[PDB]
Amino acid sequence: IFDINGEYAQAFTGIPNVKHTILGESPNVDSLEKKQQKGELYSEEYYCYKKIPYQALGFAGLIKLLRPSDKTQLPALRNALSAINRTHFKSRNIYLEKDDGETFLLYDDCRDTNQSKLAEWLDLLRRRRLKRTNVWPPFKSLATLVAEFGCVAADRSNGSKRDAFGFSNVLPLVKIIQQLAEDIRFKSIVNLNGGGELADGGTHWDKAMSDEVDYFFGKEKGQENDWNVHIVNMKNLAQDHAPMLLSALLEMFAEILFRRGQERSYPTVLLLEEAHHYLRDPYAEIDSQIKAYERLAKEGRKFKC
Amino acid sequence: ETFLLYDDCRDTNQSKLAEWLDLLRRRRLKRTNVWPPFKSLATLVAEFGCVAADRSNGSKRDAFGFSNVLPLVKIIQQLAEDIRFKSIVNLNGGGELADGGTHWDKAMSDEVDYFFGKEKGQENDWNVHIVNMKNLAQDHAPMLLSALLEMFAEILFRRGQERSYPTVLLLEEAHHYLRKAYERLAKEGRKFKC
Amino acid sequence: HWDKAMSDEVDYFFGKEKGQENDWNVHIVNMKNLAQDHAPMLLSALLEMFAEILFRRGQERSYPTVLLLEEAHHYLRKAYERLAKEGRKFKC
Amino acid sequence: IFDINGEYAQAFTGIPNVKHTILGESPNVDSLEKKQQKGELYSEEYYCYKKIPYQALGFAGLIKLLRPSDKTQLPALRNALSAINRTHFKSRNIYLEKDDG
Repeated sequence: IFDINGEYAQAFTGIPNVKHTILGESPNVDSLEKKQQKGELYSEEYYCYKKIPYQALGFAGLIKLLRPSDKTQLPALRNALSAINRTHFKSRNIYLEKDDGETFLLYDDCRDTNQSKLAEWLDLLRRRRLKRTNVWPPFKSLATLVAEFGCVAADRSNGSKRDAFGFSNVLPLVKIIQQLAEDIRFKSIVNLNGGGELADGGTHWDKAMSDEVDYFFGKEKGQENDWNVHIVNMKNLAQDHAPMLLSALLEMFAEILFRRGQERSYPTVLLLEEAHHYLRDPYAEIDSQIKAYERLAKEGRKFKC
Repeated sequence: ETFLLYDDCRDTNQSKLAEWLDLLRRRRLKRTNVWPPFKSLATLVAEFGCVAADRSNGSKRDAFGFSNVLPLVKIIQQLAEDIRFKSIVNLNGGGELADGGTHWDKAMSDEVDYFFGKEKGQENDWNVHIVNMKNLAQDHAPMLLSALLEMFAEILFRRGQERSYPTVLLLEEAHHYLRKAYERLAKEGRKFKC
Repeated sequence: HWDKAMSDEVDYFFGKEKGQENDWNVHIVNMKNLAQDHAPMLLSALLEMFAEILFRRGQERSYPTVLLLEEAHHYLRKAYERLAKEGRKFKC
Repeated sequence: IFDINGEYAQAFTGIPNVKHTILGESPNVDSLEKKQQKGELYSEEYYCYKKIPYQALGFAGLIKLLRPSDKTQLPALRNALSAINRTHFKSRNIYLEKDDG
């Protein structure tokens, strides 16, 4: 249930194998959660707490959320995507690390340290020949990687430099991000902490949305499904920001449903109160911009959804 | 000598581009025998949109050229990181391609002849060929239908009036894709005995 | 000082906070001596300012507001979609 | 109520907590300011005064009053707004003071 008013807890009283997670403004933080075991009838106040990590949104979801629409932000975004998983951040700044141990420091106090080696630094960074990591960088990290990548140019003399005109041009993005940080909506819903494992194999991007979302729609046949209910409650929610979250959820659902398969499918219930508000984007009236809903419906018709 | 292309804003070897592009424009150089990747379409468009002589008597990859195609390359690169993206077609190429200039001629004629029956003298091992097209979403089927109709109409016109064998087409749900030059076969079915 | 300024300003316009008690119940505004091409913009600005102030009133401390503005079509040409589509949701 | 015509004052005859506000330049500055409470009868003798400071225009309403395109003109305005902590004006001049050097 994609609960919007917060009333379905009463309806399913006494049915075993249920769980309901409530999201919103807790009156008091200091609380302890109690869990329920097999066989017992499900009652209220028995659940497991789960927040919204910004990691579990999808890389394309974050890219669309940022909506890069400037002169030199998309190549910077590609450089970040090719190099954001090979960085180390400790509470003050993001710094690189090669396989040999060499590190590069990114500064925010307006110092031009090592402005001539940036050519080799970015060459090796794009070539992806550095040391890996096991921590997901925070959302604040991308605010500086794009800015630093987008102001690199070479004149007749070798090397690169950072001019003040580039800083002024990228100033709107950093300033608007800082202003949005001084608000009450983004941080109250999305948790921009940053952190997570980086299990190797070359399929991390796919596996992250493949196996982690099994918490939503179950695993392959042969397991033991103790839970059969998953509800996210947003009884207080802004109608302006709901379409973005729901579109991201649908985009995530589209790819997992394709990988769901035939023999590994279960009956599914989708609740969409006032779906007409967020089914279509305001500027997506052309039939070439709908690859989520129709594909989702086709996959569901094929494989029991 | 070679020449490297850069998808990002690398500053390495971005000075002597105008001379290379000017020499390339006269199409007097040598050809190749390798199929390029699918994603390489946008870089040539960006180069065409950015290459010029700088105002201060120079040359540089100005931001005015990359921003022209930036919205397009946004969805081009976003589509390249999709799970369903490689469930239909492989985008590597680099196979065997014998010389003769039939890159489009053979891959049109032979394939199109196979789709809609071979000519006289060739044994046909199948009569009712069923294709499980459930893997391709309805977001691109009209394009394929129109392209196939336009392709096979041209060969039918030049295949001769005597060689028009009995042919019937089965295309379910006409209401999704039936709304000139891209549906010549479907409209002029009787003209080509299809 | 922004909190101090907003606390000073929101008072006496549409009431006081939950803790305080409002003495007045009817608030008449007199704007007879002002041109018709300069007052509507200020009225719309005040409307938007009070709309954005309402956000931190939440639901526990937000007392539902009553609005009576005469001949609003001058400046009503987000501004009206949001305030009227989520108004019942946030006690408007 | 925001009475452009200021005519509802006659329509609130018999309400204990009716308060009147006047906007516009005061014809006589020497007039004092009155504070009220609950229970007092409303009449023309009693009135209250209030004005909005220029800083109360906000960050969104004022920029949307002229509602210009937010592509190239906004950065200058945001720089002017941000450069309010480094700004001085005494009679007609602009001078910048940071420290002794």
